[PDB]
Amino acid sequence: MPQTERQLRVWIEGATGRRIGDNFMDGLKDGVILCELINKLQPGSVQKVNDPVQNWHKLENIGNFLRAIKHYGVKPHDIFEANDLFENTNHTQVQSTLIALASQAKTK
Repeated sequence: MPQTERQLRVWIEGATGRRIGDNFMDGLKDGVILCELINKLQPGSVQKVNDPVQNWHKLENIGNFLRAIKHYGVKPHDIFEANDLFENTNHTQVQSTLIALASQAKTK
């Protein structure tokens, strides 16, 4: 295993720039850095990323990011669902997703 969650931060945070200035899990809920991150690996994944000012905006960024990664290569079983992250129900599932995404990015 690459790590668990510590590496997840330094990894993606570096890609975009934002150092998740808040909760690690909650920060992902709004969906911004992750969406910006995938665009790096998979072209045009979430280019039209909406600012998480409102509420439905987050749902959009999360949906595009997950749908893109699920098909991109990462298995759904190893991917948090839009509702899980948004509702913040699944915590381990959220981090586990990034772990799998790492293997894909590395191969590419």
